[PDB]
Amino acid sequence: KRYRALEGKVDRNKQYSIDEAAALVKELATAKFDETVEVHFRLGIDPRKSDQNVRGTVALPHGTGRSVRVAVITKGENVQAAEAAGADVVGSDELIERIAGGFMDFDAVVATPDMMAQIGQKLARLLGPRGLLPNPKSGTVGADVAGMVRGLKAGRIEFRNDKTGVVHAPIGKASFESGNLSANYQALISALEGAKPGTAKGVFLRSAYLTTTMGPSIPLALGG
RNA sequence: UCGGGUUUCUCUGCGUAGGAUAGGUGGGAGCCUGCGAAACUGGCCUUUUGGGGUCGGUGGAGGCAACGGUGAAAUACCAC
Repeated sequence: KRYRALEGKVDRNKQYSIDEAAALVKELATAKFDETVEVHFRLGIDPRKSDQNVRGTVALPHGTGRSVRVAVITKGENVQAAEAAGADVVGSDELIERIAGGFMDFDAVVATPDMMAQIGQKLARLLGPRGLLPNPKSGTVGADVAGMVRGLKAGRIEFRNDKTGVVHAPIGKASFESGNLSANYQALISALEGAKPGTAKGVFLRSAYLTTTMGPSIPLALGG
């Protein structure tokens, strides 16, 4: 079991907001190693339509407890600008062979301006149906693979949505403070309640709950 | 007896590849001795291709997820 001294401090009948929960959230965690805590939401608009699936990014403020993933595919004076910085598996068009021979655990498979045709003529029968490619309106097109890859650097990207009514983007790590468990939670209601395409319902924010490596749940209030 | 809601206790969920229904994000590798995992024979909830729970004879007690296998995402340990 080992449920006590962590569920006892918890009542699913009260509320712990933005400046009271983030200081009683690293608590609700006393398990083994490091212990991050989730932050739940509910896009329960009309979840069985293809015009209520969130297909947009999030950009965490500070630095998480990770690094950066951007599988660049460049050539020339674009090789010493993505290898001498902090990207991932950077080189030339050899990356086609590194993203077609069985290794697609990468993220933004970047490219060069004149060399989108390399990701478009060979890996359009492969990478085509991934939607993980550099578009001229998405995030990383042109010669902005240094400062808008700093949107894949200065922000753990990711983008997903489901079919029941549960949506919960995480904060990052509890390796911070209580003004940084709610300053990374100031990038969750600052990057997930911009999801109203064309049809909606009444009242989006219904409540809020929690999650760790041993729970439980003190309902996060919503307001000022 | 019919109406529905709430709340607790309970489970289905193979259009695709995956040995074997993966149901989601984080702590994604450890503790678990404090709340429904193997598949022989006249089974129901899913409907006589295989798959959790089986009434009874039959009676090796420690383990797995995984690297691999593999999809925009994987099959277990705590949970919304």
